[PDB]
Amino acid sequence: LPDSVDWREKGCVTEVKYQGSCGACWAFSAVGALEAQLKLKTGKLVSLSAQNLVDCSTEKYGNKGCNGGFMTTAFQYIIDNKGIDSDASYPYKAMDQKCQYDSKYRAATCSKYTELPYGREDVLKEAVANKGPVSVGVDARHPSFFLYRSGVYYEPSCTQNVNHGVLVVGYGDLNGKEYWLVKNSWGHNFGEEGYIRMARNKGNHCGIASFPSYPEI
Ligand SMILES: OCCOc1ccccc1-c1ccc(F)c(F)c1F
Repeated sequence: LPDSVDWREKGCVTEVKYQGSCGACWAFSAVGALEAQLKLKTGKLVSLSAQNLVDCSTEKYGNKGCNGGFMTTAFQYIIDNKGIDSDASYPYKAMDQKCQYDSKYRAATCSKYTELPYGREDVLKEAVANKGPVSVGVDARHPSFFLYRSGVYYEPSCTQNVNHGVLVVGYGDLNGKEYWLVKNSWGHNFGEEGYIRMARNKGNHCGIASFPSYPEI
């Protein structure tokens, strides 16, 4: 595998989004993963509607809108629904709304998704290299997370109990520290223009490889 990957370089990552006071990280993680696949398949980079997932991938999928959800079940909704609308057509409001999905605004489909084996950072590396960005959960509870600015994030108090959905868009090494390149959804003010480099091959640090998944068109 390549020693480093950055899907931003391949034009497969949309602008960082801002979830506000709505726990829609899972929806941003899911659409991020699918956006990459849509670029790979069609050559067009298009932001997909996190709001569509918040409003429409609801109780049947075990999701709770602004109070949390699962990336995998979001993928299944997109499969079941035979599409997801673009962000432009179905914009993000940081609140729970009625389902307003319309196929005339469909910007992507999903045929399947894959869940990677628990805690296997080597398998995650392979997927990020060979498949695309991968949806993951991380333990983002610790005060240091919110205050991250640079370098490679390592928090001794981190656990594998994940609480925040994010997107792995790459990996590498910076000054001798291996990292996962993670796109967050707290706007470009967070971290490095909305990204955080998180420790890689350090014992499934912060649970980053606990629950990875990626969709396919
Ligand atoms: O904005 C993200 C907050 O997410 C919440 C909120 C409430 C209950 C659960 C979760 C939650 C936990 C883990 C994870 F990987 C998720 F993607 C995820 F949504």
